[PDB]
Amino acid sequence: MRYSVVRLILGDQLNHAHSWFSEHRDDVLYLIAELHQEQEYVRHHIQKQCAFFAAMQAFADYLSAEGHHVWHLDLDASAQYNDLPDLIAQICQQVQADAFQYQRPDEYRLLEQMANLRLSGITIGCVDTEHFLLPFAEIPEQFPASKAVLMEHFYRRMRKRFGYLMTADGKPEGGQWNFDADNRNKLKSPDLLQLPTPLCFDNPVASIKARIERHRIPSIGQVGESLLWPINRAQALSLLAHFCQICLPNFGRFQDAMTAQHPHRWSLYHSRLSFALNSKLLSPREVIEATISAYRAAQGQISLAQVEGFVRQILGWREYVRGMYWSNMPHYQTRNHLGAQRPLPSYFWNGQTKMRCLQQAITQSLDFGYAHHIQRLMVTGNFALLTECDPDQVDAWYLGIYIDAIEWVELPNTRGMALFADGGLIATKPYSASGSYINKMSDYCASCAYQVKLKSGEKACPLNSLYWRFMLKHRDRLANNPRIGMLYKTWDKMTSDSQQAILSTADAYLSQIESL
Ligand SMILES: Cc1cc2nc3c(=O)[nH]c(=O)nc-3n(C[C@H](O)[C@H](O)[C@H](O)COP(=O)(O)OP(=O)(O)OC[C@H]3O[C@@H](n4cnc5c(N)ncnc54)[C@H](O)[C@@H]3O)c2cc1C
Ligand SMILES: Cc1nc2c(=O)[nH]c(=O)nc-2n(C[C@H](O)[C@H](O)[C@H](O)CO)c1C
Ligand code: SF4
Ligand SMILES: [Cl-]
Ligand code: NA
Ligand code: NA
Ligand code: NA
Ligand code: NA
Ligand code: NA
Ligand code: NA
Repeated sequence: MRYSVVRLILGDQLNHAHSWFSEHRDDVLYLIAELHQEQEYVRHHIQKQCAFFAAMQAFADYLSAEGHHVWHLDLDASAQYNDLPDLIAQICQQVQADAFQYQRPDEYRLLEQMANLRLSGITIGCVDTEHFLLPFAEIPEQFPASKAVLMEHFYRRMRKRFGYLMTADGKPEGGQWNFDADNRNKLKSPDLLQLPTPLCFDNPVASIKARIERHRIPSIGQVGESLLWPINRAQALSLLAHFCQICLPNFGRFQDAMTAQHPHRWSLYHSRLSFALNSKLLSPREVIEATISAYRAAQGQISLAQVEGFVRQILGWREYVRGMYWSNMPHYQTRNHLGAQRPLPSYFWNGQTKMRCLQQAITQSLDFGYAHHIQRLMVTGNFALLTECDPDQVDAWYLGIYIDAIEWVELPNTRGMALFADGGLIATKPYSASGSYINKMSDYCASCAYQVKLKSGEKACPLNSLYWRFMLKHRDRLANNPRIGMLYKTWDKMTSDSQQAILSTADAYLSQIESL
C-alpha cells in the first residue's frame, strides 16, 4: 500500500535527462525489468542481451543514487509474472497505485501492447521518450502514408529547422547540401597502418550470461567474459569523445571502406554510437552538437565532408527511417515488392562461406554484434537482395544479430533500403552491385577463393552473375529510371554467348547457394 504512481522504463528508454526525473517524488515508483517476452519476439545476440541488461541495471543505479524510488527486476524476479502486462498490473495492485504511466515504445508491437493495457481503478498515461529530434506528433504531416518521401528533401528541411551546418543567411555550409561524393575512398596500405585502436570497455558479464542461461533464453552469436560496448552514460560519453578526437577527421573519407587485413577492421573510423543512441543513453542532439563543436575547434583538421557525412546519418537517415516506420506500420512489415521467398542460407548463422566479403561481415556480426553500414547494405544486404531471400527471414537475422537493432530502425533499412521490398519507398532504387563494387571499396577480393575479374564459369565471383540475373529479371521495373538504363547498355553490348554464360552461372550458384 505504498505508491500513488507507478512509472515503467523500458530497456531502450535510458534517457537520464527525461523530465520525469526533474523532480523528486516519494509517491512515484519507477520499474525497470528484464523481460522474457522481450527475448521471445526475435532471437537476440547474446551481446545485445548483455548490453541491455547491464545498461538497465546501471540506469537503475543512477536513478537510485539521484534519490528516485526504483525497482529493477531481473529475470529471476520477473519470471513470477506471465508477461509485461501482468507484471504491471500485479505491482500496481501491490503498491495500491492510482496511476500508471509509461514512455511511448519504439516498436509497433510494444506500443500496441501498452496501448491496450487496462488496469482496474488506475489511470494510464503515455508520455514521449524526449529523445528524437522530430516530435512524434509531426510524423503524419512530414510522412504521408504510402508516400515515397525523399530522404534528401527531409534532411534539408531538418538542416534548416535545427540550424546545423547552415550559414547566417540560410544556405548549406560549404556550398552544397550533401558531401557524400567526397566520402568514397578505399583504405590503401598506408591508411591501414594508421588505423586507430577502437575504444573498448571492460564490462564483466559472466553473471548476466549465467542468468540468461538459467532461464533457457535463446541467443545467437558469441561473447567472452567481458563486453566491450558502453553500458552506461559515462561510457557512452567516453565513446563519443573518442570518436570526436580520434575518428571524426576520417569518418567521411573512409565511410564506405572495408578491409579483411587489419585487426581493427571491425570498427575503422565509425563511431559505434548506435546502441548508445538507440537505448537513449545519448541523444541525437548532443551527439550532433558534440561533433560539430569538435569540427569547429579542429581548425581545418576535420573537413566539412567528415562532419556533414556524420550529421546526415543522424539528422537525416535516422530521423527519416523512424518517420517512415511509424507512418507506414503495420502494413510496411508485409511488403514484398519483388516476391522474394528464398530461405536465408545457413552460413548466415556461422560464417562458413567461401565468399570472403560475406565471411568477413557475417563473422564480425557473430563475434561483435556489429557490422558497419556498408557491410549491412552492400555485403549482406546486397547478397540477400540478389539471391531473393525471404524478407521475413532477413529481418529476423538483422533485428536479432545487431546490438543496435530495434524494429523502427532495422525494418526500413533492411526491408526497404537493402531488399527493395517496399519498391523504393525508403530509398528509391535498388542497392544492387556486382563484385566490381566490393573490389573498388575493399581488399576482400584479394583474399578470396573466387575471382572478381570473372563474370561466368568456374571460380567467378558469384556477385558478378547474380547481379546481372537480378537486374535483367527486373529490367521493366527499373529501366524507367534513366541513369540505370545506362547499365543495361553494358549488358546489351555483350554477345549472346557471354550473356548466356553469365545467366547460366547465376542459376548454378543459386542452385548451390548453400555451398558458396
Ligand atoms: C540492412 C540495414 C540494417 C540496419 N539496421 C540498423 C539497426 O537495426 N539499427 C541502427 O541503429 N541502424 C541500422 N542500420 C543503419 C546503420 O548501418 C547503423 O546505424 C550503423 O552501422 C551503426 O554503426 P555506427 O554507430 O558505427 O554508425 P556510424 O557510421 O558512426 O554513423 C553514425 C550514426 O548514424 C546513424 N545511422 C547511420 N546510418 C543510418 C541509417 N541508415 N539509419 C539510421 N541511422 C543511421 C546511427 O545513429 C549511427 O550511430 C541498418 C542499415 C542497413 C543497411
Ligand atoms: C534484449 C532486450 N531486452 C529487454 C528487456 O529485457 N526489457 C526491456 O524493457 N527492454 C528490453 N529490450 C528493449 C525492448 O525489447 C524493445 O526493443 C524496446 O523497448 C522497443 O522500444 C531489449 C532489446
Ligand atoms: S571476389 Fe566476389 S565473393 Fe570474393 S570477396 Fe570479392 S566480391 Fe566477395
Ligand atoms: Cl597501397
Ligand atoms: Na511470454
Ligand atoms: Na533508492
Ligand atoms: Na595500393
Ligand atoms: Na547510412
Ligand atoms: Na513486426
Ligand atoms: Na536516397
